[PDB]
Amino acid sequence: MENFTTNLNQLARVGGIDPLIGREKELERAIQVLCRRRKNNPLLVGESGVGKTAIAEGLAWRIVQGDVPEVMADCTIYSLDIGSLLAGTKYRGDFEKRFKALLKQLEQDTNSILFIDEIHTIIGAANLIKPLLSSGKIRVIGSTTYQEFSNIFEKDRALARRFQKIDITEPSIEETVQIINGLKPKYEAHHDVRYTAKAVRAAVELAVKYINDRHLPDKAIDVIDEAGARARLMPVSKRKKTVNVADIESVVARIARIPEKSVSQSDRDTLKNLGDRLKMLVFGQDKAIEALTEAIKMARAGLGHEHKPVGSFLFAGPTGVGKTEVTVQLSKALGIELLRFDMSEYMERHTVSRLIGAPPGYVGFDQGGLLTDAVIKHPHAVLLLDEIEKAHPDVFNILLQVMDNGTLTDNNGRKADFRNVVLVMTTNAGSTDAMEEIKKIFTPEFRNRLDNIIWFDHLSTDVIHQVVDKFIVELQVQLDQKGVSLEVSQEARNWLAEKGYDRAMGARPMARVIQDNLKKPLANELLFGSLVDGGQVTVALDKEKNELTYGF
Amino acid sequence: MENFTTNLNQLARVGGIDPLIGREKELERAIQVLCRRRKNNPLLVGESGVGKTAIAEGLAWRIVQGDVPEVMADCTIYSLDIGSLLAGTKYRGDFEKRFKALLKQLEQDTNSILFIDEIHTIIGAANLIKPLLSSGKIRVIGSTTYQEFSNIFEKDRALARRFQKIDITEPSIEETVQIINGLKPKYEAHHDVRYTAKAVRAAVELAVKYINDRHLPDKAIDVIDEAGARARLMPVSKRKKTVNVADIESVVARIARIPEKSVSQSDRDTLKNLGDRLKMLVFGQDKAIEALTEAIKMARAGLGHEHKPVGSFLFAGPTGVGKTEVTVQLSKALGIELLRFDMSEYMERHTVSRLIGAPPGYVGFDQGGLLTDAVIKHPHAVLLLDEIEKAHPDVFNILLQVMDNGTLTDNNGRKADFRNVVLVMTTNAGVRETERKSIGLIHQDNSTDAMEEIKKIFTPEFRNRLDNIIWFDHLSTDVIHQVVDKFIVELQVQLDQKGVSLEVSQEARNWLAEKGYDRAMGARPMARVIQDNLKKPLANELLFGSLVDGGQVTVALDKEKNELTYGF
Ligand SMILES: Nc1ncnc2c1ncn2[C@@H]1O[C@H](COP(=O)(O)OP(=O)(O)O)[C@@H](O)[C@H]1O
Ligand SMILES: Nc1ncnc2c1ncn2[C@@H]1O[C@H](COP(=O)(O)OP(=O)(O)O)[C@@H](O)[C@H]1O
Ligand SMILES: Nc1ncnc2c1ncn2[C@@H]1O[C@H](COP(=O)(O)OP(=O)(O)O)[C@@H](O)[C@H]1O
Repeated sequence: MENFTTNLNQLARVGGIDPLIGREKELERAIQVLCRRRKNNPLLVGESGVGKTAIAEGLAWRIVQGDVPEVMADCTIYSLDIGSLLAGTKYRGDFEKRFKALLKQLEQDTNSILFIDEIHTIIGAANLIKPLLSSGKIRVIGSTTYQEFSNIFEKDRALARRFQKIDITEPSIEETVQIINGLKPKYEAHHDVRYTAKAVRAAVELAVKYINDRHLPDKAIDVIDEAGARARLMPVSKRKKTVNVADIESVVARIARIPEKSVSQSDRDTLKNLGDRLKMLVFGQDKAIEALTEAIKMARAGLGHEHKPVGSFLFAGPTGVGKTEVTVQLSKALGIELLRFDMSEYMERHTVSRLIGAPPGYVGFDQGGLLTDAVIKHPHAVLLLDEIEKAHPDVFNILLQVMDNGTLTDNNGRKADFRNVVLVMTTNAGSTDAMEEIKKIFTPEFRNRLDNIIWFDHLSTDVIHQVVDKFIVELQVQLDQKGVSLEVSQEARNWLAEKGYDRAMGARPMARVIQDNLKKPLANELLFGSLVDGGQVTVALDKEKNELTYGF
Repeated sequence: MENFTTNLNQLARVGGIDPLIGREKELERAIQVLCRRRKNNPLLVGESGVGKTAIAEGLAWRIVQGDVPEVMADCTIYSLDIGSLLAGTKYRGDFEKRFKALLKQLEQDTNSILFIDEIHTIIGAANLIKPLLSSGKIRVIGSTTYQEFSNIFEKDRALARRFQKIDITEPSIEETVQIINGLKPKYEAHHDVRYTAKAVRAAVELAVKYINDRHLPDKAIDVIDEAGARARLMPVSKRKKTVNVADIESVVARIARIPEKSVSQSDRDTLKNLGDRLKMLVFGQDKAIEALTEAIKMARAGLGHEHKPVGSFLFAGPTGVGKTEVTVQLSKALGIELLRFDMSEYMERHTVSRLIGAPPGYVGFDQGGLLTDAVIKHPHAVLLLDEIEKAHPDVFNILLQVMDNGTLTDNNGRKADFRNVVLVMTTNAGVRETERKSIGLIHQDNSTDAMEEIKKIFTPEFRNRLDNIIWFDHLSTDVIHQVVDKFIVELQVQLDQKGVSLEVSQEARNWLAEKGYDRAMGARPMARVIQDNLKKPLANELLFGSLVDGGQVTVALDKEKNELTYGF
């Protein structure tokens, strides 16, 4: 095996192997398994990036250090390269020849162990070692995921009985702190930096909160190494080597595809003026913004509940008052995604399965869910549900279980975390009369689970003028990107506000009115070339025409 | 030896390497990745020829200029030229002994970084770089594309725990112009010609609508090279060093073989008169054509949302009135391709997955979905989705997502550009309700408005995003007469090619037109009725001795409303 495997004893004795911390229980289990006469083959069951490989390295380290029982001494752990072993054969006899050469070079040392990292690729071959590792001469250290184990193992019972499953789980928060503490000095030596304990704990907690593609002990080490690299690059500004919590938050936002610094302390600057910058983007219903921002700050302060969503908000009031506008601006401010669903399509009995997914064996199972799928895709978004009072009661039971426990289960068994989303529900139901109306239509078991009910009052005529001026200034800045100025007379604004607004529809027709009255005429003048770079658009209302006139 | 490992730092010092234009944040990412103690091997994923070698050359140059932290300020970089070590052996043992020799040589050359061009092809002598992975003390920068990345790296833990993908996107228009200007003086020296900044500007602005082979910073330079070569070679006695935008469009017409006058010399002229251009080829539906042209013009004006698609229109009304022909002539007028899909085949979600390119449902998910690859091939084309009311509601979800954001990502790390695509769907829903016979003694009882059935079929979430909803009316008697006359002249061409002349009375044309027109299918049964009423008796005569090689047949009607055949 001179060219097929790596002598891990020769490697832990020189360097590169890092000390394994907090795995005394699993190491003892692997040792106890290795002391058996027959079937002394440990199998490490875990997931990607949990430190399965670190177990074998720590075992080789304790071997070369002598921190093992004397029965376990003198053993040599070999890590084979499957690239050299399996690939490049291309014929019916070469792979078995390589395999038998490896087995013979293992036979000369009856106390040596072979460790095959990720042993699910060589198996599906496997019938060549089942009689060798059954009870005869060879002990093998296996490392697989739970999925690869439950898929390839447990089917070949002859191989399931020839291996000892060692349940490697991901370490807890404090164990991650201890592991990264033990691993700190090496990165400090490489990057010539220093990590504060506050930065360490913050990095672990932020990796848990935002980075959900890997598991704890590896993504945490990755974020510290990345912070160390960033602080080693910072001498382009000739800064100090200390790595604080700010660098950790920056690198976290860099990695989790999250807006920069939108995680811990710039959030203080945003929540300082959250209600204000909302009231500059939404007009009217300002007490609604006040209560909503109050609840948002209440949740962000760390005083909320972990087994409930960030907030369960009901937006009661007539349409066109900006509930969706409040929601989308809340999403844009906090740098979180937006999830939008309309319960108009889930009012039927059979439609409920579209959210979580059909049970196995039925149509649309491999489609998975839509709610749980989006939530797993974007765990920090704000959930928007239009017309909740239309949803079929099964959707209401789903939402009840969500608001009560803050987690959902995909039809593939995955866990959808809702503790980081803001559950926002809007209705077009709508004061005390609106409250009594809400008591009717909504079951008390649902209302009792709500965080806060937010009422949206009717839009006032000055507010309609303000929103039409908002449309006008948006069109103005859009034209300024083109380079054409625009004038709109006051009576034109009043006519647009009165014509595009309905008490029963709110400001919804305002987009259509703005478009068909302003963009069309101006688009003709601009594209056909009558109005060019340097013109100024005028808007005049004639009561004898009720139309808008213009010029160059 | 040095014939296998090339230090490009010397190339940067001797002026052989120019500084890189832009993409400095990719340099910073690569540097901080090379700074790591573990997983310190950068990987460049992206399109082929977008400046990955250029990124590495600019990074090595910056190290020469010392634009890096003090840890890698003195480090040297090496480029791997596999061909030199590979060729000249033709012996597996010699191949492997050369591999060992180069491994020992680079290990002696420690404290250096080796750049592997197209590492995806080196990994798949796969046992040549595995010594570098097992050693780990050597940093390596590679280059790969999304296809090869998804094929090799995402399934291998030994590679994932070493490499980090650097998503290199194609630069903006102005960044491409900056790169063109940076590479311009040496080519002006080589090609002995002079191009303006407006010349290369119109060059890239034309390439973006001619590019169907490779992205921006891999083709505009080739356009410039072709322009220089032609301007130096096209005239024998003249040497037109002045290379203007007319020269660029001449090269575009010379290479793409589309007439420069139809695409490059017409920027807005056909757009300003698009409506009459369509009305000239489609008989009738003038109101629908006018509405469509006004909508697409309002879109082209640019006073809207740049992310949204060019146009999203639902063509309602009975089929067989030319809505597909309207779309065909719209595609031909804009000079853009026609990407069409008959939504009758996507009534099942396991086919919607194939439409998008979801991993399950279809083999070959490395190539992505149909719609995404199609819009990638032509980011300027028109989209036709017939019978849109048949598609699965997930197609409606995707259409809502596109009409909301104007971009569709793929499960292979690619994006779809819709901001230059116009989407057109056709349906005939509700038109079946215009022929619903009432119960009363009169039972006309309606000129049905299919709008209610339309809003019933398409959820308000979807149709709320329509840029317009175009309604197509019934074809007029003159329109039906023109279309039956077109069928007639087609039959006449066929018969004269056979050698038989044909004549038809105008009354017979009116009869065929008024008989073959169905308010449910428009003029589609016209081909069939023309066939059954004309081609059958003429074929009977053509085979049974009345006419064999030549002859002439006239057509007329009786008082019984029957076709009358007149033989030789
Ligand atoms: N208890 C620990 N002590 C020291 N390092 C650890 C510990 N647990 C995990 N690590 C580190 O986290 C990383 C885990 O990588 P690894 O488990 O080998 O990947 P995979 O499980 O996918 O094969 C390693 O860098 C490892 O050193
Ligand atoms: N309070 C408001 N302030 C500013 N604009 C508003 C407001 N309410 C409605 N609008 C305008 O109406 C359009 C969207 O209305 P929407 O939020 O969908 O109504 P609703 O949430 O009640 O269904 C937008 O053009 C928005 O600008
Ligand atoms: N105004 C017209 N000008 C020319 N041909 C027409 C016209 N109206 C109908 N036709 C003929 O009837 C056909 C109707 O096609 P269409 O309604 O688009 O169905 P499809 O979905 O298969 O494209 C046209 O292809 C054309 O041959």
